[PDB]
Amino acid sequence: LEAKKEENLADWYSQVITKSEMIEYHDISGCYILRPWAYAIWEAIKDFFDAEIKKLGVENCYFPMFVSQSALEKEKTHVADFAPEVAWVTRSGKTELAEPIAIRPTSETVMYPAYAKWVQSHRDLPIKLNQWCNVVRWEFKHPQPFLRTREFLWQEGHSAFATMEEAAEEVLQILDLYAQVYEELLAIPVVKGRKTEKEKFAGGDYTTTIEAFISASGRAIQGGTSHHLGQNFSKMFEIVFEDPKIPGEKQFAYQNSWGLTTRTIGVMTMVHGDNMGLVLPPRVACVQVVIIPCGILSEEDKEALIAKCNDYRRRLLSVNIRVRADLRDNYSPGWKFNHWELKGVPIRLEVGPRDMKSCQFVAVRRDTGEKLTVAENEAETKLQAILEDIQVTLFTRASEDLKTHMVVANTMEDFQKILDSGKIVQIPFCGEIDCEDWIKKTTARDQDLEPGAPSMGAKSLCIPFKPLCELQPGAKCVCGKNPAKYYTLFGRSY
Amino acid sequence: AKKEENLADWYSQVITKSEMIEYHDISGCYILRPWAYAIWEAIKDFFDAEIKKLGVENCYFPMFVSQSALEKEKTHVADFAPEVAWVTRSGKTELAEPIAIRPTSETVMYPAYAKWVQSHRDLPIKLNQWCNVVRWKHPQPFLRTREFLWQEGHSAFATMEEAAEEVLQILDLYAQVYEELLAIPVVKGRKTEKEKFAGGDYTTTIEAFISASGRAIQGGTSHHLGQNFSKMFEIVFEDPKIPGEKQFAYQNSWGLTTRTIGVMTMVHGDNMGLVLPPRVACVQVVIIPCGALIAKCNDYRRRLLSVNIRVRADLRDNYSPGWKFNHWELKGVPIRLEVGPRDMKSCQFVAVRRDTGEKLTVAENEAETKLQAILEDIQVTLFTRASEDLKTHMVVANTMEDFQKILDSGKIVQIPFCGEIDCEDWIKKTTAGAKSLCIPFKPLCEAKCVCGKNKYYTLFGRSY
Ligand SMILES: Nc1ncnc2cc(-c3cccc(S(=O)(=O)NC(=O)[C@@H]4CCCN4)c3)ccc12
Ligand SMILES: Nc1ncnc2cc(-c3cccc(S(=O)(=O)NC(=O)[C@@H]4CCCN4)c3)ccc12
Repeated sequence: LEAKKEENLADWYSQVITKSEMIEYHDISGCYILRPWAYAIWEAIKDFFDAEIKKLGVENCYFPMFVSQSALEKEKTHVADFAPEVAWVTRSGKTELAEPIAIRPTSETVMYPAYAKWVQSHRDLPIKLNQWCNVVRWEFKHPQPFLRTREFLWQEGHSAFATMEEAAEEVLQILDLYAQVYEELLAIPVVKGRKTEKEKFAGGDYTTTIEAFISASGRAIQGGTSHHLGQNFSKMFEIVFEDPKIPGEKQFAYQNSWGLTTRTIGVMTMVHGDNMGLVLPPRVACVQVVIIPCGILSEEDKEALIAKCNDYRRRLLSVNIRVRADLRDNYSPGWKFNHWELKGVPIRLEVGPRDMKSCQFVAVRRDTGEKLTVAENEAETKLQAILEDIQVTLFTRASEDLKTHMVVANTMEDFQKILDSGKIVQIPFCGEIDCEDWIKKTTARDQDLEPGAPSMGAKSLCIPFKPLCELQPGAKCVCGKNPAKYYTLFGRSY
Repeated sequence: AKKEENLADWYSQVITKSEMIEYHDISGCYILRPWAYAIWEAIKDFFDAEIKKLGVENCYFPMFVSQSALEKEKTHVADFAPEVAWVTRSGKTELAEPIAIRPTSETVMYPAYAKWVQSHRDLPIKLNQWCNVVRWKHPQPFLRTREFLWQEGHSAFATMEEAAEEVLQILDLYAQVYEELLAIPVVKGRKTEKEKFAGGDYTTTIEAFISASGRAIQGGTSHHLGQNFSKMFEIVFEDPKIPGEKQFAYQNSWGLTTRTIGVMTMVHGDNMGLVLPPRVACVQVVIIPCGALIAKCNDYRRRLLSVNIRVRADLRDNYSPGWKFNHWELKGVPIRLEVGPRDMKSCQFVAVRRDTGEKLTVAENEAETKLQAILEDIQVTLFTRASEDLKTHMVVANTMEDFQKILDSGKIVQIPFCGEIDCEDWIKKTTAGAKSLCIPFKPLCEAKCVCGKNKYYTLFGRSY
C-alpha cells in the first residue's frame, strides 16, 4: 500500500479494495465489480442469514425486477421518497415502450399486489418471504464501493401477519440477526435503536436499525434495518382478510420490511483494515489459512516439500478449516506473503526444508503479525485456536474503540466539541424534524475540523434501545425550545 | 384442465395451483414463489458444486452496460440489439447517455478481463455469476420470459485446446442437470452457422423435446468464442517465446436458466398436477395424519430425516386430510405417507407414489429402506418414461416428403443436411416452420441434402 489509513482514508480504502482483488471499476458511475474475493464474503453472510431466517419460517422466492408506474405509486409517501431515485426503462432496442417501467429500488410495490391475491382468509397468514437480488437506487449521494453503490446486492424480507403483536416481535428478531451478522461474523459492534421521524422509512410506522462506527473518519453507518409497516401498505394494496371473531368486517394485514446489503463488506474493510491491507475475520474468510513453501534442491526434494504442504491442507480440510496451498512456481515466497497479507488471510502457514525435517511449521497471524513455531502434530487444534482468537481480538479491539468514541453530551456546545473530536454523541432530543434539520445545519456551520475535512453536519443515527444514561426528569432538547423525548445518537455519517 | 386438450390452459393451471408461479402486471414477467424457487436452488446447489471442482469462482458484475462497450463486437451487438432494454432517465432527469440492462454479460466482463491479464500467468480466468438478465415472440412462464434467472460462465485461456475441453465438460454437466436431476433426456449436439451464438466460433447445446406441443427447446448451451471478443476487447498477453508478439486469449461462455423448471413441468406433469423428480424435490415425502397419532408421525419425520430424506409433516389442524392430499398432490410431492389409527395400531402405514398413483402398505420398521427404494424407482421411472417418449418422437428421414410427414405428426427428425444457411432458410419456408435444433454428436444413422442441390445428419423440428 502506498497510502496510509490515518493519512488519507479515501486513497487507503481505494488501494485496499483493489490490491486485495475485491473490487474492479466499471464505466458506469457508482457501479463496481464484486470480484470472487469480495463475493465469497457475501456468500458467507448469505449462508448464515439464510439458515437463521429459515428457522423463523421464512422462505426464499424471486420477484420481478420491473415494477409498473401504477403499482409504484399506490402508497403515496413511499413513492414520494423514492420517485427521484428510480431508474426508468423507456425503450426496447429501438422501439419506445408505450408505458415506461421502473427498476425496483425496493420491492414493496412489486410484491404486495401478489400478497393481496394470496390472502383470501386468516389461514393464509402469516406470509414470510425473502429474496436475494440486486436493486438500483439513483440517490443524490457521493458513491463509494460497497458503502454507497448505484446497484447493490441485498436480501429483502417481507412479512405479513394477522396481528400487530406478531409483526412487532419479528421486527426485533430480524434486528438481532443483523446484529449477529455484524458482531459474530464480521467482529463489528453495533448499536440497536429506533430511527427518528425524519429518518424513518417512508410508508412504515417505525424503523429499527443497527449503527456501526468507523474510527478512522469519525463517521457512523447503518448496517441494516427492520421496519414495521403497520397497515400503510395493506390499505393501499387491499391485503385483507375476515377475522373469525369479527364477522363480516375486513381486516388489514400488519407488515414488516427488512434489508441488508453488500454495504457490510465495506464496513468490515473500514473497521478492521490496516496499513498492510485487508483484515478478514476468520468467520467470513474465504481462505482462513494459506500454506506457502519456503527455502526452494532436487526435483524429488521439491515434490516432497509440496506434498507436506498438501498434507497440511488435507488435515485442515478435515477439521472444517478453509485452507489454500499456494504452490505456484512463478511467485517467490516473499511475493506470496505480501499478496496474501494484502488480501487479509488470517493465518500464513510457512513450511521450509528445515521445518519439515524438524517436524514443525511457522504460523503468522494477520491481525498482530505474531510469528509462532508449532509442532507438526498440533496443527489442527492450535490453528483452530488461533483462528478463534483472531475473531475475538478483532471484535474486542472494535468494541473498545466504539465504547470510547460514543459518549454523552447535554448541551449543543458540549455536543459540538465532542463531535469535532471524531466522536458520536447521545444527546437529549425533542424528536422534531425541525430540531433535527436545525442541528444538521448548525453542527456544520460551527464545525471546527482539520484543514482538509469538508463541511459535514451531523444527522441522527438512532434512538438507542439501551442509552448510556437515563433522561433527567425535566430535560429539554439541545435546541432549548422544547422538552427532550429520548436520548438520541447523533454523528457524522454516510 | 387436461394436458392432451387445452395445453396452455393446463400449463397455467399447473404452475399456479402448484404455487410455483404468480402473474405480474409487466408482460412476460412471472413471480417465482418458494415452490418454484426451491427447484432452482437444488439445480444451483448441484451445478455450483460441479464447476468449483473445475476451478470456477463465483462473482458479481453490474447489470448495466454502456453503449460503447455493447457495440465492441459487431456480430454480437447486431443480434442482441432489438431485445435490449434501455434506461434513459432516473426520476424525471434524462440521462446524458442511455445505459442498457444486460441481456448477457460478455460486454460487461471482458473490459475487466483485459486489465487482469498482463502475462500468460494470469490465465486461465474462470468466473461464474448467478444473476438475472433481460431480453425483450409471445412470453411463456419459465420457457420464454422477459426476465429470467440464470448462471453465466465466462472463461479465458492461453490455448484453444484448454478451452475446447471445458466447453464439452460444461455441456455434460448441463446434461447431468437434465438427465440425472430432472429425469429429462436430451440430445448433445452442435448448432449450425445460422443458429450459433453471435460472436462465437461454435455453439454446443442440449436439446429437450416437449411431446405435448410437438416442440423442442434448448436446455442449455456452451460456446467456444475463440478469439472473437478478445480481439475486440484487447485481452492479450505476451508470447512466451517470441518478443513483441501479442497473443489473443481463447474464450468460452455457458448458460443455464429457469427454463429447466418449465421443461420439467411440461415433460413429467400430468392431469393431477405437477410431478417432481425426487432428486430435485425439496419435500420428498409428506406425512399426513388420517382419521397419539401425531407422535407416530413425528417418529417417521425423525426417522426419515436421519437417512437424509427431505420430509415434511403436515400436522396442521385447520386443514382437512383431504385438502392436504390435493395440496401436496398438485405440488407433485413424490411420496405421501398416510398414517391413521388402524395402521398406527397395526404398526404399518400406506405410501402413495406420485407418478403412478400406486398404493403400498409398509411395515413401520421398513420405512427408511422402502421409501428410499421407492424414491429411486420414481426417479428411474420418470427418466425411463421420458426416454421412451423421446425415442418415439425423434426419427430419421431422407426426403422432404418423408420429413414433412413426420413433422406433421408432432415429432422431430434427423435429416441429411447441406449445411447451407439458405437451405435451412428455405427449409423453414417450405415446412411452414421447422428449424435446426442441433447436429447430434451421436446421430442415429450414418447421400444428399433435402434441397436436392448439394454434410451431416442434423436434427430438425418446430422450436420454442
Ligand atoms: N446505495 C447503497 N449502497 C449500498 N447499500 C445501501 C443500503 C441501503 C439500505 C439498506 C437496507 C435497508 C434500506 S431502507 O431503504 O431503509 N429499507 C428498505 O428498503 C426496506 C427493507 C427491505 C425492503 N424495503 C436501505 C440503501 C442504500 C445503499
Ligand atoms: N426468454 C428466455 N426465457 C428463459 N430462458 C431463456 C434462456 C435463454 C438462453 C439460455 C442459455 C444461453 C443462451 S445464449 O444466448 O445462447 N448464450 C448466452 O447468452 C451466453 C452464454 C452465457 C453468457 N452468454 C440463451 C434465452 C432466452 C430465454
